[PDB]
Amino acid sequence: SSLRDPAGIFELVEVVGNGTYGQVYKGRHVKTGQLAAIKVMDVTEIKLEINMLKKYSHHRNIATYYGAFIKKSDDQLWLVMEFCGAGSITDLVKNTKGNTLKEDWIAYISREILRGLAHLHIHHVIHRDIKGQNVLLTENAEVKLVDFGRNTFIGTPYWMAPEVIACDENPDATYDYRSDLWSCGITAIEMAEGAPPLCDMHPMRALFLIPRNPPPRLKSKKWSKKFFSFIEGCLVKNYMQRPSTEQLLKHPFIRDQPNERQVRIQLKDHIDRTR
Amino acid sequence: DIDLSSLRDPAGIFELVEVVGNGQVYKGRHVKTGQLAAIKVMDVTEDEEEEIKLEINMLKKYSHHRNIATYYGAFIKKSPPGHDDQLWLVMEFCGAGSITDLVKNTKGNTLKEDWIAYISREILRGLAHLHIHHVIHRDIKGQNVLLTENAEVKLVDFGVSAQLDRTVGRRNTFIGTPYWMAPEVIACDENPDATYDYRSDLWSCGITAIEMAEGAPPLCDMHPMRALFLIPRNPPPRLKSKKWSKKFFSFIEGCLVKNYMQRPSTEQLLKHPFIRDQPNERQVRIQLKDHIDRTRK
Ligand SMILES: Cc1c[nH]nc1[C@H]1CCCN(c2ccc3ncnc(N)c3n2)C1
Ligand SMILES: [Mg+2]
Repeated sequence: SSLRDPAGIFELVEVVGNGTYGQVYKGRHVKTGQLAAIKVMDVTEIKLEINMLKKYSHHRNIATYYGAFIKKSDDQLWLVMEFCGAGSITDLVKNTKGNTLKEDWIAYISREILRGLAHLHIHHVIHRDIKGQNVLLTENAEVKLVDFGRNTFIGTPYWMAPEVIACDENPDATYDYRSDLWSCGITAIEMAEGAPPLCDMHPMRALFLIPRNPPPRLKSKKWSKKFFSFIEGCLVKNYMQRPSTEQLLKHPFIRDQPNERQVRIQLKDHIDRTR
Repeated sequence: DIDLSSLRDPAGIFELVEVVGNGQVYKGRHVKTGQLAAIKVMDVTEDEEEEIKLEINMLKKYSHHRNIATYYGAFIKKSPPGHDDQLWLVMEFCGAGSITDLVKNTKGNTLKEDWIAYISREILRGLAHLHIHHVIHRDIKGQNVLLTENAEVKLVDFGVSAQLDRTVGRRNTFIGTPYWMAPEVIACDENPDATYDYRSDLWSCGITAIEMAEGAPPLCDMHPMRALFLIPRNPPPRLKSKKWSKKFFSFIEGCLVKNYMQRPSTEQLLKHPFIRDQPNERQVRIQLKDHIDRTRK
């Protein structure tokens, strides 16, 4: 009924990602040494928010909520969750030679993202910021989503779906659950190519082009037909005909992963070697 | 040793004085002269380092100016081969906070008209120096105009010709906050390519004047994406209040011409009566100095 001061419960250790997520810290549960991620927030209710981030983060593919705390003074609110210690999908691809992942790696991670999205969507929650930086790895190569569901800045636009970007015919630009699926496909091109489509454009020009351009495509024809088809489904231009999270889960590229165990094993090792 | 066309190691030239936690800005000093500095520290990859060099080549030259917080240069503090280096962007230290701090520390988040005219003129003077040397500031706003302990008004400059503090680092991909952006910098149905022109700073100057007058830029009640959509489409913004002088309405009107091709120059705006005609100048300077001194205690 009343949140406490964090002192003696959680402590901050260092900023993450040293300046990519903003006021987000690697922190530590004092009494156990267990690591936690901690968003620090100037504030002036919250019990309801947290309780809601509580209920929806109980899925193996979503970083689990821990709790909230208030540090007195403009007061501070600490939002605390499970720490994902092997970094982001974006990190991974950056630390891999050729900046590209094995197609079966991409198939595995994409499916875990979709399972996480499936969970939120059936609960009528939209993530709204799916991208490499928001998909995090553990040491066991578990895949978990963060940053789902002040606000004065606009972030990076490269993962945004067409319908999310206001323009003359779309002045009240939707967020629909299907917007997350577009973002998922962009993240898959990212894993494949090291960067999202339009990475070579100024952010503002990208924002202009996304609603106008045809669906992005993989640059290389080296990829399997299944991969190209998965990409096409995530990247249905008009969200109205875009497949649901459940349809993408049955897509052959996601559904048929014969070498799953070895893939996990490979990622795990790659993480060790890549650290 | 100040060297603007090069990318040096800072050791021996500039040092951090406060410990670095997190493009955060920390207090620092010139090693030889002990003059203070403000230092913006950004983690960078070795590829971004080569982008830097390039952009340094595009740096346009301009001298010191009393209405610009002097840019002292770019430096690289190396980290181990398995780690990102620190880009240091180094600037004159201004100790009395920003115009935004000034407003919010004011009773009622509003400045008196003669204050706005004074600060607006200093801003325009700083811009004129950049513009005459073919440089665009690109980020005029309350937060980026600073006060010295001596009530001097100076534009933030961490290398605005090269825009280095925007082009690299893991935020160079962010669109950013839209409220001070001129219509021509926002990609829209009728603006396929983003114009950046010197007159863009003048629109931002007009928005900053509203910020000083009202405590916040227009459309502050809007989510940033919505504001981004509305700026190119709405007629020019204006003051809510009818209390202000005809001169002030006219200054805002001059700044906020929607078509930049038809917007006045900096030199033209410096001759606008609201800027040109300032009978209480001396008194204003005295009032800012005192306000500053007060706030310090
Ligand atoms: C900590 C928090 C509380 N509410 N929302 C959050 C988000 C902020 C955005 C990034 N999100 C990250 C970023 C990097 C991370 N790195 C490691 N583990 C994490 N959980 C982690 N989370 C966490
Ligand atoms: Mg969970």
